[PDB]
Parts: sequence; structure tokens; C-alpha cells
Amino acid sequence: SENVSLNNISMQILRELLQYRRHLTDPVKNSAKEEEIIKTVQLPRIEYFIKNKKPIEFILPAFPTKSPNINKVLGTAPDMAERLSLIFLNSFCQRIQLYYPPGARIIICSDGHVFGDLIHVSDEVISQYHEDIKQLLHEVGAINLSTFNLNDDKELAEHSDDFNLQRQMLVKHYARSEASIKDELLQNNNGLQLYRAVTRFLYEDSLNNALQKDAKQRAIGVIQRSWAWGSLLDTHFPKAIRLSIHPQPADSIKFGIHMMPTRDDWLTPWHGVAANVNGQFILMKHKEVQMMGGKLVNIHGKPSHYVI
Ligand SMILES: [C-]#[N+][C@@H](Cc1ccc(O)cc1)C(=O)O
Repeated sequence: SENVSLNNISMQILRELLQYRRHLTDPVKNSAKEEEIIKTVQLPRIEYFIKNKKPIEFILPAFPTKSPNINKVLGTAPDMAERLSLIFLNSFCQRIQLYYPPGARIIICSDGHVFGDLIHVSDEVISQYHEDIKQLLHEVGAINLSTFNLNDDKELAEHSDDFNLQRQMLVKHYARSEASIKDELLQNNNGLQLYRAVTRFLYEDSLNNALQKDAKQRAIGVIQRSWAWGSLLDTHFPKAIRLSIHPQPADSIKFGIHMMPTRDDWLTPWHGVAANVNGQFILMKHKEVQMMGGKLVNIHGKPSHYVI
């Protein structure tokens, strides 16, 4: 029968994923139950790829652009924190080859032009971040990793000239009402914790109650836009395992993933800087490292990381 063998393969890929799971840390939660739920969730989607002897396909939306706050991050360009995370992702795909020869691939999807106005970053800066991240993949030989653009969608008419044109088309065909959004965020403690995180980060990027009010409204907007980019991808790559840089419920189709060691569930490399602390690279915010006795290190002139 050998379905035990097929289960043995897919369970190794799941067990590796689990070692890197990004979730809402709560001691009331019995993580054991969470996995048992996750196993039921993702194992079948994995097995679609093994059964057809194809590579395991992962879809991740991430690296949209670097945060504007100099206080939060060190530069506009992708620093060492991006590089290490990119390097980890591609290596994640190779260890799968040791179990499973077809291997695994991740189509990283650029989130930048989607919400670029709501986050207060120029469409031009976002574009440069994007070319750079592709270059970082070539510099580093991250073969298993791919990029998926906003331009890649056939329906947008290649509006390089007007991203706003691309923006309106995505909202029409793929967005839900912000009214329908606030409702959905508020039903579950997961939805509530997404809402706060998105509002906090937007407030942090600004750098007061009125500013907090702006973040609360901008949050529902940035959520709506990022969930549109989700449905665009939801149709394009349906059978692909879903990776997120956000914490996820154990019942979600999305699987939350960490790409660096970090004390924050929501911190991602475009909201931080890479710090070498006790011979371990850590993701921490550029201010918090400055109060730390942190010596900046720079590579190719542009600063890459802070060493402690
Ligand atoms: C999804 N998503 C992003 C949203 C974002 C990105 C960049 C930025 O400067 C501000 C907010 C995240 O939560 O990291």
C-alpha cells in the first residue's frame, strides 16, 4: 500500500515546518492540540504534491518594503536581516530535498505596491526595494525562491506608470468592504490581535491620539488591501501551501512562519535591523538596538547590521 511511506514523507515536511512556527504565545494554549489540529489541516495539501511526485509549493507574501521610521529600521534598502531570512528560506527548501528529491519552492510575493500609499512609502522607493530583493536572491544563489509581482497578474495592464491604476483594479475585483473587514477582525481573538498589531506598527512608523486614530483607520485599509493581494494569490496558486509572516490560528489554512530568531511574533525584517548578540543574529528594532551598546557594521558601504 505504501501510504504509510507517503505519510512518512509528508509528516517529515510538516514536522520541519512546525519547528519554525510563528504564533501567538500563550501558556493557556496546549500547543500539542494546536499541532494535532495543524496536522489535519496541512498534511493533505502537502500530499497533493508528493502524490504527483512534484515539488512542494509554498506561497508567502512578504518583503513589501522597508519601514519609513529611521527609528524602526536602518535604511531604505534591504539590510542583513532580509539577507539572512532569504538565506534561511531557500535552505529550508533544500533540507526537504534530503527527504524528498523534487524538493520545495517558495514564490515570495511582493506586498509593496499594494498598500504603499497607506504605509506612506513612495511607489518609487518600493520599486527599488523590490529590484534589490531580487538581486539579493541572485547574489545569494537562493535558487528555490521565486518572486511574484503585482505586474505579474494578467488583468492589471502592466501599469508600471500608474500603480494607483493597479491599486484600484485590485480593490474592485478582489477586495471586501472595510465594513465587512472590521466585522471579521472583531469576531475572534485572532482578528482582534491582527487589528492591534497593524495599528501599532502604523503608529510606530509615524515618528498623537489623532495619529492613533489615523492608524486605526489606516489599519482596516492596509488589512483590506493585504487580504485582496491574498485572494489574487488565492486563485493564482490554489494548491500551494500558504505561508504567512503573521501569527496564525491552528485552524487556518495559512501557516505562520518565522525567518530569524526574534522576541516579537509580529516583527519582520522590513520592520527591524539584524543584530549579532552573543554570536547569534537577532531581529530587534533599530532604536532599541541604539540604546543597546550596538556598533553598526556596514557592507558594500550601505550598513548591514549592528554587532553587540
Ligand atoms: C502585511 N504587512 C506589513 C504591513 C506594513 C509594511 C511596511 C510598513 O512600513 C508598514 C506596514 C507588515 O505588517 O509587516
